[PDB]
This record gives sequence, structure tokens and C-alpha cells, in this order.
Amino acid sequence: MNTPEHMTAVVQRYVAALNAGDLDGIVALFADDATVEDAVGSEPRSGTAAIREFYANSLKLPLAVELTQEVRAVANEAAFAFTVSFEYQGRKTVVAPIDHFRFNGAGKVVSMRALFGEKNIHAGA
Amino acid sequence: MNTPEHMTAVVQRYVAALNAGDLDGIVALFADDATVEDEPRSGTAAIREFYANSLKLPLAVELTQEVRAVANEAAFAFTVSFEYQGRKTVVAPIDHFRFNGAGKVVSMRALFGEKNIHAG
Repeated sequence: MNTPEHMTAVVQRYVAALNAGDLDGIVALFADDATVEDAVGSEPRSGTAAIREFYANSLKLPLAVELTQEVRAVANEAAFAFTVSFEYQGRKTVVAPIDHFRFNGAGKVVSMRALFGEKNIHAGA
Repeated sequence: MNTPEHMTAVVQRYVAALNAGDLDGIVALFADDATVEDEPRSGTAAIREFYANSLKLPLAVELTQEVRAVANEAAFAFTVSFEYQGRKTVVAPIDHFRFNGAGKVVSMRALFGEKNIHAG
């Protein structure tokens, strides 16, 4: 089982790498055969290459990412509340999802999902 | 699809029913084939027992951020506080609800670990 400290560390490493625009540091968190989802129902992206292309797209612009509460980490999973703020067709928008990571035994993330709706997408103005 | 409004309203009634200790109020939000987890428990009888156990100590329950609701799911951050033989505990989970087509909750999982159990 992963430790909760490891899992919490990965989540912090994830948020810092988002903020740094460290594409390759994000991918490094994920297993070879991980699956990522932008949003509930979005096309799942599986495998290192689909994951790098996903994160490359996510990082097409500078992101301001803030962890807004403690990470919840238990068993082989973590969930976290956060905000992602960036220029969306030239206007600053702040999206507040809750993400869910599951981890494999090697401690790499095997799955990510970000849960958010329309009411979680905000001006910040 | 469930509307995000309906799902957010259900989260709010869940929180309210926990604060009231209203076991039937809580159970009514769930489907008869729902499963719960803090080792899942499934079906009305087991969900009722789960919540009856959860309610032996009066709970003070508060949403701590806006609810995230989309598709047929919702997630929310909150606290549950209670007193026990001289000591207050505040637990801060993140919950996940899945809803059926009829708008009832079909699964809830409350996610929290040891660091999310706070000494009040």
C-alpha cells in the first residue's frame, strides 16, 4: 500500500509541477499504463504518450494552481480540493475541481479524475 | 441526467439530516440498492445500520467549500465534529456521491485518512 505521506507528497509534487509548467515532471508521476480524464465523461487518455500529449495541452498556457485544503489520503488513493487559474481565450478564469488519484503498488498514479461543474467555474473579478 | 442543482440540493439535505440526527431523512436520499463506505455496506437495512452507528454521537456537520456536481456525480469537502468522553474530534473528509437516473444516491464513499482526523 502506498503511504499516505507518499501520496500527499505526490499531490504536492503534482500541483508544484503544474505551477512550474514542468510537463515532464507531471508525466513522471504517472504509471506507464495510467489513465487520465480532464473531466467526468471526457475522453480517457491512457499510456505515457497520451498522458504527455494531455499534459502538454493542459500546459499550453501558464497555470496558477493552489491547494485549497488538506489532502485526504488513505488506502491507495487521495482526493484534493484545488483551483486552477489561467487565461481561457484571453480572460482569467478560476476553475475549482476536486481531483481523485489512485496509486499502484510502485506508488505511481494509475488514474486521475477531476470532478467539477459549471457552478465551479469562476471569474475571480 | 440529473441536474447539478438536484445533486447539490441532495448534498445539502444530507448534511442537514446528519446535523439533525434524522436517520430516516438520510436513508431516504439513497436508492434501495445503494452502497456505502467510510468493506462496503449495501441495501436499505445495511445503510440504515451504518448511519445509526454514525449517529450514536451527535454530529456537527458543515460543508467547507462549494459542492462539485456534474453528470451524475457530486464531490464535496466538509467536516464532521463530535465530542466523546471530554475530547472533540473534527474529521475532514471529501465525499463522493454517485446518483441513479431517478435522482437517488447509489453510492457514497467518504474519503479521509489519519491526518484528516483532528483532535478538536
